[PDB]
Amino acid sequence: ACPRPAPVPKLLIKGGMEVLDLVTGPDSVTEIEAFLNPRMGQPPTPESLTEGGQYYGWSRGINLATSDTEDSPENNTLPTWSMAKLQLPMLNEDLTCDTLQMWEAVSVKTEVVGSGSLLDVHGFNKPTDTVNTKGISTPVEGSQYHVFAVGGEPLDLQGLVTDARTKYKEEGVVTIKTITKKDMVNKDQVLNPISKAKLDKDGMYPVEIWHPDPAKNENTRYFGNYTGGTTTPPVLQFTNTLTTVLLDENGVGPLCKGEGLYLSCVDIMGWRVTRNYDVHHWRGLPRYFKITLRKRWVKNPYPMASLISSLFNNMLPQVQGQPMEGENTQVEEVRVYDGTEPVPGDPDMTRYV
Amino acid sequence: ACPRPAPVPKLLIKGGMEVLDLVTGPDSVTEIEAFLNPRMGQPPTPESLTEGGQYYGWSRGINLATSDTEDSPENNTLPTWSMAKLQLPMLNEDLTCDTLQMWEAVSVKTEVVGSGSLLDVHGFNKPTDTVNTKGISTPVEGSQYHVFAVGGEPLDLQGLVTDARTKYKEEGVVTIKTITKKDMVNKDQVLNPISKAKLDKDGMYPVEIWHPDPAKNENTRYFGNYTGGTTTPPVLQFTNTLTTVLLDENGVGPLCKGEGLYLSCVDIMGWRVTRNYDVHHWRGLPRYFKITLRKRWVKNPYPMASLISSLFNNMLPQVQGQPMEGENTQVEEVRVYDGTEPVPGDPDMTRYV
Amino acid sequence: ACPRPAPVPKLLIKGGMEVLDLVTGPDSVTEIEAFLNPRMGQPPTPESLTEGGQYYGWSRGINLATSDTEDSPENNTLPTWSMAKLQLPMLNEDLTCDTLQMWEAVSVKTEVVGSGSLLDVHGFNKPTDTVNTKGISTPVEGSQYHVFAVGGEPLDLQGLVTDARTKYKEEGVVTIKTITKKDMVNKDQVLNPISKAKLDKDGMYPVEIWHPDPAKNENTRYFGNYTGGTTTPPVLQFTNTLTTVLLDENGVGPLCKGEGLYLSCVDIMGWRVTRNYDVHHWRGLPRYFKITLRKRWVKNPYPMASLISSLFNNMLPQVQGQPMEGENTQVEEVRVYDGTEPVPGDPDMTRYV
Amino acid sequence: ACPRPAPVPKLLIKGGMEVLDLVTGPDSVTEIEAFLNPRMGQPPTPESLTEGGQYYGWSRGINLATSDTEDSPENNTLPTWSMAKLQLPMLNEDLTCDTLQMWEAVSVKTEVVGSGSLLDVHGFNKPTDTVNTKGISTPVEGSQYHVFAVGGEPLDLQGLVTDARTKYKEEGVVTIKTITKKDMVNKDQVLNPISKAKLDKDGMYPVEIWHPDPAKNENTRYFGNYTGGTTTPPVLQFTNTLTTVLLDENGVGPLCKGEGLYLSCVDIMGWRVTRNYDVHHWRGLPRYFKITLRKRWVKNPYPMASLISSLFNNMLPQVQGQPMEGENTQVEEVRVYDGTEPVPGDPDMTRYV
Amino acid sequence: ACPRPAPVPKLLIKGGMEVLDLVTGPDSVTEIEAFLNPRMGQPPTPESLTEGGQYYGWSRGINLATSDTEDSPENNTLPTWSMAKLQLPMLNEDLTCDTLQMWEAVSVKTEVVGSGSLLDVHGFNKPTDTVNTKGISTPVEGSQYHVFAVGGEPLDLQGLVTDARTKYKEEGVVTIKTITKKDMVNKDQVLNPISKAKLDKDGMYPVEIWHPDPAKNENTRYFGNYTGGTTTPPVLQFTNTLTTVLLDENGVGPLCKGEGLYLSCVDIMGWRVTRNYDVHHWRGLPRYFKITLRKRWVKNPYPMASLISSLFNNMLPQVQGQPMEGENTQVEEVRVYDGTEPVPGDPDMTRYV
Repeated sequence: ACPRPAPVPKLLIKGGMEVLDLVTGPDSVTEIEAFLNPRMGQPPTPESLTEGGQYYGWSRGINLATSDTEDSPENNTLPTWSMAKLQLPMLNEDLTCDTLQMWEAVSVKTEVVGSGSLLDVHGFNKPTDTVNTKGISTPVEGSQYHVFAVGGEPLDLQGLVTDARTKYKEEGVVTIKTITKKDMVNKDQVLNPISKAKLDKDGMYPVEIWHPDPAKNENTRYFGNYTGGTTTPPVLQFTNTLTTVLLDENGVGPLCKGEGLYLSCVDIMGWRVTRNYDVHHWRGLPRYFKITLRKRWVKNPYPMASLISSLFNNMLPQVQGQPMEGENTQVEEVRVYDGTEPVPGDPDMTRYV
Repeated sequence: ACPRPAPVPKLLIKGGMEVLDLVTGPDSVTEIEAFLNPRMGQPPTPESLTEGGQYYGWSRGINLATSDTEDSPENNTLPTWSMAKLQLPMLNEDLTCDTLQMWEAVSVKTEVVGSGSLLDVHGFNKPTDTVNTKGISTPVEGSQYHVFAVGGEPLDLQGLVTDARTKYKEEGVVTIKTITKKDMVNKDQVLNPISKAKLDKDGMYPVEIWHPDPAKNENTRYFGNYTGGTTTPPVLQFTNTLTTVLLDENGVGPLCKGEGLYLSCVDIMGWRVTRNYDVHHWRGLPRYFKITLRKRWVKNPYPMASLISSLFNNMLPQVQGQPMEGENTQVEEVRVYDGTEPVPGDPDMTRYV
Repeated sequence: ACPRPAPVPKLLIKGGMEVLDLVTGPDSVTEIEAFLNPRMGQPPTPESLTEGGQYYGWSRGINLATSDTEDSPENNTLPTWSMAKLQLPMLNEDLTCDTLQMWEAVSVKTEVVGSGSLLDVHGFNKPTDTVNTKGISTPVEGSQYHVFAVGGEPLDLQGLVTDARTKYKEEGVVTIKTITKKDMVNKDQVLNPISKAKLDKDGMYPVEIWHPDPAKNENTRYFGNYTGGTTTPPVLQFTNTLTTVLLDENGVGPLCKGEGLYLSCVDIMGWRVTRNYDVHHWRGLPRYFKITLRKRWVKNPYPMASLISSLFNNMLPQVQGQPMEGENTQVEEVRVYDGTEPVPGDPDMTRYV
Repeated sequence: ACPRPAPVPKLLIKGGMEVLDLVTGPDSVTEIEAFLNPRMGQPPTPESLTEGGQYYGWSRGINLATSDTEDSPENNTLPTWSMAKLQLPMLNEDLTCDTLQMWEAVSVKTEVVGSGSLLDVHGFNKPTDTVNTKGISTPVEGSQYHVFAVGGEPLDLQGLVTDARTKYKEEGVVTIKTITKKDMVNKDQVLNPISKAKLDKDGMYPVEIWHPDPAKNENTRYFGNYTGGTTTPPVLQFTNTLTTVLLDENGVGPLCKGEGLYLSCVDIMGWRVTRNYDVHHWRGLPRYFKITLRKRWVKNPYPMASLISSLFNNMLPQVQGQPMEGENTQVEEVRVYDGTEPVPGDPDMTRYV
Repeated sequence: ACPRPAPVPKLLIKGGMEVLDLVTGPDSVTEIEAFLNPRMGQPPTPESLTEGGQYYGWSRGINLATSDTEDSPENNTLPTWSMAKLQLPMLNEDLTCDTLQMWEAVSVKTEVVGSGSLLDVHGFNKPTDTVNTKGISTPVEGSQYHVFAVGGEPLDLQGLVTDARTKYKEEGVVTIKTITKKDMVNKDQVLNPISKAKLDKDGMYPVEIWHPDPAKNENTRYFGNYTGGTTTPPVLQFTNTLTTVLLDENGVGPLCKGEGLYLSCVDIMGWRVTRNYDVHHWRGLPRYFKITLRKRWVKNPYPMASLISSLFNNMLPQVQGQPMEGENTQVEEVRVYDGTEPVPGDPDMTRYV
């Protein structure tokens, strides 16, 4: 006769990623909490706070062009994309009748951590009263750029730039020249459907060149917002409560291909103007992700018997041949016949213009 | 006994526009993804990045008037409308009993691509500390103007201007003088119901003269917003998820007349202040459209038998006659009798004032 | 067996106002599209663009006071209210048993036309770099004021002002002195319940004196917003889709008294700073209205037999008499007896304080 | 057979407050429209517009402190609260079985009247171009403070201040020293639960000292918003349509105690910078209230027989006695026994810490 | 036959915390109203308004760094977290069959008190016209930071900072060095999962170091928002009506562990620039909480019989042993067998990569 508490979801086990090595069942729900650190310029390797004052979390500087044509942005100056991949375990397969189980990111709680740290108004920055060098060491202000993305495959990026005459270093960074082995053209200033990439690496794709692709991303939900200016005050809101839903109009949400779950982010909060000159280090704050995923039965796309084709693709030679696909293709026409239609008149009659 | 995945819409075939040459059926749904590049000033033809530094994507300059009456805005300075037309295939006709099938833009996902590229703060622009020419090369700021429009027929535009004494070039651009062959009058500064146009051309209708017509556009859904100022920081938000619905209060949405689908856009993000003088090139970013359309049965409006009238309109001469329609019309009155009403008193009694 | 299209409202006839001369029925719905031009200062009569450069659409100037007491604002400087009245036809009357049919504004789509025209950044305005007189001719900025109102009777206005010592011209404009024949008092600086008016005229009621009356307007829905400042960037949004509903908590909406429908508006977008001095012409953009109205059966208020009273009011003389209504009224008390109540005690017992 | 109009609430009688002297019934609904004028500094008594230019509606000036300790804010400088009380009539009493009828503020439509009057940009204020004293006489800008409150009893206020060393005049204004007869302490700079008051007077409680009490107000719904700064452009929106609901989570809303209904407001719109020095008069606009109330049956709280206690409280002397309530109370303990509980163990066992 | 009023929740007793010593029942609801004062710099102990002018409620000053490496922020300069704990009474226990009753914060009404006090524009602050030292004593402006949190256990905090070379005092304040006994490293500039803390103390955790932990807080609902800049005008809104709900997706809300209820807050409203130099005291306003809680039956987690283990943990010695948990653990593997599975093949087959 004692009172019954209210039913809530039962927590089997908590811990680290090794917890996922437990075969739970078909109705289990996993909540993974991770975070991503801002990689904008200074790498995290020289750990000592004496090499430069430890700009980890900040950029190294900014040095304007010396003429119209001379632009060399010095990779440790460019804020870049942060990415991470959580490898989830394997699931069931039901090959006796085609189907397969795979993870499914159902929702996400994200939050930029460390807004209050910008209330550090001591320090050796440009003062608010420069005629006497007194007052307040101006806080972080300027252009802000907040993007995050949760997906089942790496973010597809598209290349846009300001003047395409910028000469980015050819090492330690990925630019449009690294992927399209030629130079950058004027069409890279607006939209070139050939300047595409993925977000495989981390800290190498600058955010001023590579933007999330609207056409491509299908297994990825990305949200973003940009706020320009020179003294635009930062604005942040954090909350323990409100959550984003990652489902789509069919009610699916990002299915984790392979088995990984890909998180991407960039959180640029403004600048910081030093004292001797007006050097303008960037600032970026980490982003906390909490992804709620479940297990969904899908249809196995690939005819795994095709591994014999792989066998037939291994023993058969690698052929050069003559171009039958692409630009100079030598295939005149291909027509597919399926049923029995009555004898037509003009056998090719379509859009009239 | 194996588990059944969840039903989703089945994807027949994907690819380019040639995919549309497949006779699908009455319940098929098409998703077309296109993009529009910003045409504001510099045309895309001189591809070399040496003619001027390749302002493709930017305007060429801005040169203020030399007196009150002297205004010659130099067509490669004026941002203009971008438009494109996707030609969809032909559909069924059911002329045995009047009706007809035609496409119907059901929804749209749009997104301005390339916001982060405005985080290029190196380069030879006006610095943030001009007394020493040091700091940051000021980013893009200023008046912004974001409009897009999805329709079944070209956007109808209306002409408004600042001072109507501006002398626009009479070549390569479409102004109020090109359409109303006379000059511009003072009523063109507020609203002239005769300064109307369509958006047939592309890159020729400047956005400072031709605004979307509120009275006319019936088969077109257009959304827009303007934000003035001189240093107004740009603001953009992009997202993979949220979508616009193009239906109206009857639940129809733009029916693609002819068979084309017309996309129009303009995305002005601000200015760019160079160093030698304060020349003020514009900036514009491309816009990605993804239109979801379906097939609707409508009523065939035109009595196609009227082609005989066309025959009767071809053999009969072209007559001059005396004005029977318009300004100097010579038709005194026209009355239409339909039924049998009782003998009235005063046979013309209407609004009393 | 052919497919049936979807039912939509049937369009009988379209055209101009003469279309309304067709006796439609009890379930017809009318959509009237009109526009209102901004009347702020310069009247539209001197059509030539040589009298001053044709400030139609703009104000003429602004000349600050010469001392604390000397204010003469020069009517062609003051932005004023725009109003228009569409005269709808007469409807049925059912006097055999008291009732009457009259129009009813059900909804409205409004839109300020001509936002992009403020992207005219050439021209002879104050430049953005005045130390060299170079850069951009500053665009329209400043205090903005957007009001519109759809009603069945003219807008009721209330008079407020800054210092009541301003001497407005006594011709061509309507001020608080024109309506309350005495001067302006200090109570006109906050709220005087006697400084009331209507919006009968057009272009004569300045918006800095006459504000929409909250107490009075019952058959009028007015919406407005003001945004002060000196360099506040303008902000506008236009859309083909979203519509306002003019119903009230009883579900009626403005019933067109008489038969007219009254539209009122004012759209002040900022200023324009010229070059020689800092003269500050205003700017205003036209507003497009599209009102959807229907026909409602109401109760005929007036006992039309009272026309005999009008007869009795015409033959009987015009009497001076002694004041029986108003300030010095000579009516001691009036009591109305209706039924049979029991003998009361103290026959006048009400709020005790 | 004639058509029936749609049912709406029937209007018995309209007019002034004397209308309320009509015994309507149990389902009648009253709509009272009033307004409140801004009382910020200059009182309304010297009506002539020659004493100072008639700052009615404005403050008189502002004179900064002469040292850290010397603050004397000169009552006609401080904006204060506006309040008014509408005395409603008496209602039924049903003392034969305890219950009582009283009014109940069900909803409210409020609106600040006179936004457009801030478009008075002539006049003798500080010009926008001070180096030549030309341009525009700067409009009203600055800190804004909009509060209103509808209740059944006067607003309860709480005292907060900036430096508690301010010496407010001891006449014509109500400060924390007037209510707590001692001086102001440092705890008055953050929150002192003893610096409480009501809003009985009008124009005497400055808004920089007395803020609406969150703990106390139970029969009062107050809404407010503050916007600081020095040149913050004002922003106002007025509308004929949208209304506030004054009910609470039980669906009651302010029951008018006694019989009065208390309206309170303050609407500070910014400053006004004069020319000779930078004197900074405030500006305030009136607020229009329209309260919709009804009649509710409640439970009569007081045992009106207690009037005999009042008799026993009148004939019995006024005793000094020894402190039995308060700070030095001499009541050791009070225990109330109600039923029959089993013999307990430790007879006082509560929160363990 | 007399009319029945509407049912509302019955108020048993009101007063202070001693009211909670009444054994109410299982369906009682408690509403506790408290407030938290801002602890930012100057402690409340030197009560006299002569030690410095009584900065209680403000910070003491701000003194910028003297070089890149020299930062000593002087604890009475740093705004810190405010926290309080309301100790609720004990509730029932039903140990005969495992379950237990405990409080549950169901909702909260919070409000920052004292916005209007920032309309104190006299006083000895930096004037608005410094070239003559005249005008208005500039009001509070700048970076603002509003956080509050209601929980059943103290807020878990995470350490982030600007340059980790800042030397905070090692007394009277809690920094990352006080909790991680070593120094601060570069990873403390972005995110170190080891720089965690709780909010046990009050006024000792500066808000520029300790931010609410997103990963940890489970029994705590925290809301916050930051707004940077140097002259960002403050913005506040207060209301008697609207309330926050503290439930979660299971409908539980913070269960008060132990028996306490923990409130935390920080409300930084900007700065204040004095006259002699540009010293920049902070400003903070108190926050009023009103928490509505109820009594919920939960499951008693701990096997209270484990007190014998405590006995066995008291008599058994304190062992040093060899590391079996942690970094250098000497436990090779642990496997748990539960049922009878068929003989497997490769007995360890998991995620393949």
